[PDB]
Amino acid sequence: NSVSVDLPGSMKVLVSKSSNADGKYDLIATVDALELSGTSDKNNGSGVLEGVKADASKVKLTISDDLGQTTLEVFKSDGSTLVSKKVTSNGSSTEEKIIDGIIIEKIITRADGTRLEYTGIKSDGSGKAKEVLKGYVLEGTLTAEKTTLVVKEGTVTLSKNISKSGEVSVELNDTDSSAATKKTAAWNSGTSTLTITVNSKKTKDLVFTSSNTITVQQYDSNGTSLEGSAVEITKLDEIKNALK
Repeated sequence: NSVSVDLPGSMKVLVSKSSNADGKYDLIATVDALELSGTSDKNNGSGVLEGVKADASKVKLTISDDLGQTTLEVFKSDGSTLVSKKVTSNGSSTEEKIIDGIIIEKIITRADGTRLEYTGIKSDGSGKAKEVLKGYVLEGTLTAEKTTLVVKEGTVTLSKNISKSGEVSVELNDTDSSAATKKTAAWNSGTSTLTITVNSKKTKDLVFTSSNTITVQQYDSNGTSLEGSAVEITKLDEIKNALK
């Protein structure tokens, strides 16, 4: 009869073992409590499935040709307009809530479980942003150009910027009135490293890892060379300490 096929988003689709007279395969999936069905001209679990919720909302599940991606959509009762969209591929999900054809929320859950949460989003792409890391969260804002997450400590502001393409840059600004103590920093995109300087001496490297972690390493008292080994930040307080 049918074949079960694993899907991204922790789902399953049942596909018929052979095709109908039109060459097409049956699809059935259950999503939470909802039974969806469609047909596909591929044999491998890919295609479209649709369903209806008790509140009349239309639901569509689209499985990409290689099963590398699923898109789970909910529409108004007529199917005309999006209400919710969830795309899962390769460990991660992006979930969007829509009102009036404007995305008012977007939660990206990464494969490591860290999340970027965008809320209260407006027509211009502005809203609040939160990155939820293992151990701590970073708060900030969203514009159309970038996400900016901020950590403040004393007169120092650390900003972690995430481009629309998903790329991370970081900067530090300090309003300190002295110069024995004022922090400045430079970003290396090469190595994803912010090197912090005080009184013409490097004091620390803050590495923003591909694993969505932050490490901190100190320099020698010359501020010429790194010492010890880098230490993974596991709490906001430790980012703050790096900025002291």
